[PDB]
Amino acid sequence: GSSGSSGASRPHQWQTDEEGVRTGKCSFPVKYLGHVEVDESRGMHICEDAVKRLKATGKKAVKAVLWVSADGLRVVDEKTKDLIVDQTIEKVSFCAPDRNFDRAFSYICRDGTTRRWICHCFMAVKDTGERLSHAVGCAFAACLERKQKRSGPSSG
Repeated sequence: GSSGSSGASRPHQWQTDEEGVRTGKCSFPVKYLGHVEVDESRGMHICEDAVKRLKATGKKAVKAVLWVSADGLRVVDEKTKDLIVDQTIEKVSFCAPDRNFDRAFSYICRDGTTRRWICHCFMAVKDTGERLSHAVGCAFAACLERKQKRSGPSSG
């Protein structure tokens, strides 16, 4: 009894990510662009500026599954399902969608090596940043929830 995993089709599209974030199965096929530096650390236009950055950095993406959890995220390596990166919702300061590419999602977070702010980007595989913005925004709301307060019952 640890957590385990198991991917499979689902009815919902976004809501499904709202559960996998609480239950433990909110992962989808995406690509890892990388992490870029920021200045403001907050700006829906920033995230975008990030992608572009990596788009000008002349690099490549990695084929991995982006996991989303209240604890944050987890860039698993489809290779052996290993762990490529481990991001925590905490650090994640902001996360905004995109509106230029086909599926380019990014989010700001406080670096955990130096002493600055870093932004991450992920090129969805067969999805759109929006959805990714939901999952990321799902965990956040969840994590936040614990801190924040909830009005009226909302089980589902």
